Amino acid sequence: MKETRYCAVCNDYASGYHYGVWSCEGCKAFFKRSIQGHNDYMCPATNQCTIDKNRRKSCQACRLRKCYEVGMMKG
Ligand SMILES: [Zn+2]
Ligand SMILES: [Zn+2]
Repeated sequence: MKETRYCAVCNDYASGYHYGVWSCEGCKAFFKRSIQGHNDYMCPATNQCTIDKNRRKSCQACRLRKCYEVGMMKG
């Protein structure tokens, strides 16, 4: 009936629509506190790396960027 979407940013079956995408719950909060580019965000490599687990204390910038990649909006 409808393709199953998931945490467009970093997890799995999103609890539902919040930003405008089937995004996560907790990691979703990270995005709320991180919206807007202006931020001292940065990855310990800035090279390449897939974002998944939360921890909200590791690839935080790739997460954010990925969140902006998701195409969300604080809402
Ligand atoms: Zn997530
Ligand atoms: Zn990274």
